Amino acid sequence: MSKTRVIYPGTFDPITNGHVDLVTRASRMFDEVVVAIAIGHHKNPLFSLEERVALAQSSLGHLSNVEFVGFDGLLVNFFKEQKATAVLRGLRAVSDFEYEFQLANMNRQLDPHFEAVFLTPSEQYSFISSTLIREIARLKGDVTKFVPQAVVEAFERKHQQGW
Amino acid sequence: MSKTRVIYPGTFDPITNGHVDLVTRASRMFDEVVVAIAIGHHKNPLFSLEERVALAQSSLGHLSNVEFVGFDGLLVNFFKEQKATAVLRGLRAVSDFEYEFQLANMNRQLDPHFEAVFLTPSEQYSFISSTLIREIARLKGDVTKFVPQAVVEAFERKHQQGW
Amino acid sequence: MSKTRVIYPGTFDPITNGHVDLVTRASRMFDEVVVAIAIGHHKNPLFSLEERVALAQSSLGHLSNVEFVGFDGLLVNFFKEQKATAVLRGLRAVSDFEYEFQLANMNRQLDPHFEAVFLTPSEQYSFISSTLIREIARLKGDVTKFVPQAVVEAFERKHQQGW
Ligand SMILES: [Cl-]
Ligand SMILES: [Cl-]
Ligand SMILES: [Cl-]
Ligand SMILES: [Cl-]
Ligand SMILES: [Cl-]
Ligand SMILES: [Cl-]
Repeated sequence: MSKTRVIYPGTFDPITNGHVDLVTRASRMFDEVVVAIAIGHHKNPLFSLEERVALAQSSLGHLSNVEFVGFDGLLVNFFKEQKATAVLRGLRAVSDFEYEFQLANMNRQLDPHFEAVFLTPSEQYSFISSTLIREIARLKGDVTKFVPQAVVEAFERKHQQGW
Repeated sequence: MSKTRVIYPGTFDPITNGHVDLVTRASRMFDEVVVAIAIGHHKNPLFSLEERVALAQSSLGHLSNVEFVGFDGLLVNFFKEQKATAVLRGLRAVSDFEYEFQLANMNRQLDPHFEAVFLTPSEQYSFISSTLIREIARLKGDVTKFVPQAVVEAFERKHQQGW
Repeated sequence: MSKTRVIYPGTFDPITNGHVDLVTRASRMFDEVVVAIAIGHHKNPLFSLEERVALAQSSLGHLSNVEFVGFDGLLVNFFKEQKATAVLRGLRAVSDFEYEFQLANMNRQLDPHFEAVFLTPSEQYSFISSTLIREIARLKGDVTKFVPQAVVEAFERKHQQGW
């Protein structure tokens, strides 16, 4: 045995109902889940690290075995620092599957202890992505069905402060 | 019954022989076809709205049941304003199919009356895209086989005025 | 018969163990192989033409039937200038396959003598791409397993001179 610790890395820009489903599903199967929010220096997110962590803590903080940490650099160095059992990713489409397969094999070559496990989304979240949500919010669409209420309000406060 | 009205949205940057085939095929199956040319503010097309509408009217104006309108904003708001029966898209490749499936489901959640129908291109236009045509024209290739003659001339006049 | 001459075009930014495998495999099947390094004006490579040719000559110059040339413009014009039998490409993933199929058909329409042959990588290089190697090197990862030693050193000298 040992305590199991899975990292769920992502930009979470912002967190969606799909991410919440995956982290809830993962929190039942592993002892510790780490929502790892990739800072994105030369990468350019709409929401800051602080907004993204806060939105994630607001949707998932009710789960006792879930932590929230920002990271940058090589996912495999973060994996080693965190003493993780595995990385978790969701697979929504064929393009995700092919990229994820390539990355899992590259990461296994950089660190032979590396491991990646995948979840498939429930069909009610299969069409939701952060990118599409950003696009709908920008064009003044209602994203309430796809994201937690706190994210809806953050899109309004992003508007109010400019946008 | 009722009059049927399908929207064919696209950047049409520029219109190709493939788009002409799709709109001709659609004009036989529905009472009204709307060639909906997405303006592309924060999106950056090579040809202006005016050039794109004109090139489209020159290739398709001979069809009595086809209209040409520029739009911006949420495709579902345009769908509602236009009182459309459905959106039409072509599916050339697997990547188109997966994106289109995701968008149709997202749009159905924003508007339950939304509908998307798809056409597959004839094999003689299956390899043609606006993006590839732009690339060939930029590098001084002959695009005559892939686009109407008016688009060929517009590439020459884009050159002459700089390029 | 006739002497056979295949072009292997790419950005080779930088050359990887995967490219070396493909060119070695091709050099056994055709009389002449041309490693054709696309300059990339409005395209933006990390390594210059000179660095890329040099890195390629260092990994592949031991093969007597392999030449190294920079090119820009239309691949079909380069194909005609070089009097080539065919273009060679590797196919790593489904997305490569669909793009390559589209390009082969477009190029056949621009030049009916055009021809494209494809190789599948050995599984030990199936997960390696230039883009991923760039990402790992930027974040200070070790790329030694994926690229020739000369490329490793070039990443160090790219660092030292800034980065
Ligand atoms: Cl994203
Ligand atoms: Cl974006
Ligand atoms: Cl386009
Ligand atoms: Cl472009
Ligand atoms: Cl590249
Ligand atoms: Cl890059």
